[PDB]
Amino acid sequence: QEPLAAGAVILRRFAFNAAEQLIRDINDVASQSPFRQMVTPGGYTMSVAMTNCGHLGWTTHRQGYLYSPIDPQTNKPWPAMPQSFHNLCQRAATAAGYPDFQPDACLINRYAPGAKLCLHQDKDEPDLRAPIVSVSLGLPAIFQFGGLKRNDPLKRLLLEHGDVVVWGGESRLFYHGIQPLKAGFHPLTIDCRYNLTFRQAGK
DNA sequence: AGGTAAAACGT
DNA sequence: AACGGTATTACCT
Ligand SMILES: O=C(O)CCC(=O)C(=O)O
Ligand SMILES: [Mn+2]
Repeated sequence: QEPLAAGAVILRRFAFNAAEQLIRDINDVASQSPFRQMVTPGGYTMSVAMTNCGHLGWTTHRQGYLYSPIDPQTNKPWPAMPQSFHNLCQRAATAAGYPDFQPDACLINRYAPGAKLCLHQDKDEPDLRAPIVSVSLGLPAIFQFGGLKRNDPLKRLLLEHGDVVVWGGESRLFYHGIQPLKAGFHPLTIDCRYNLTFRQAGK
């Protein structure tokens, strides 16, 4: 438990032991709602490929960003959140000082070499102020963690296989991002990084 | 009036 | 290549 910011911590290798089962369950989720690179409202295709599980999934569409109970590609609900995901999230949130966290949304991110996620905020969903639990699997990536304003100084932190990052409270709306993924090998993911992002998006 | 796109090129 | 412009507007509700 290292102190990243007010209300924020990195739990290094927290999910290392859980990783093989997490990846099996990523493959199961994606067999039903495949990874897809989403198109921004402005018309650009994201380099990260995404899917979701749980009741609500993050998605783009023409009018903005949305949490949706239906996968717009399959027109079916997102797959149920795997118990391995829910258990890991709960254990990490508790260790980070958020024992009451009840996620209903898990965004699954797949990074090929070169893929990035530019600095952004996970904005508040209506009447909600729950933390974010973020699990890294596979190849290492440089995570940017800033402040409430885009130009606030960035911390740059390598996130390796099994690292969990949790933010909330005062740091809930902090800008953050992932720098372009370096090519490499990992025994469990082969050639990519995955990330699991747990949120409470629904009342 | 308040929130949201940019979770996306130039120096 | 780290930093910051752009949304300094145009829409929605
Ligand atoms: O891949 C990561 O570590 C961060 C992902 C993220 O910020 C997101 O999906 O909102
Ligand atoms: Mn995010």
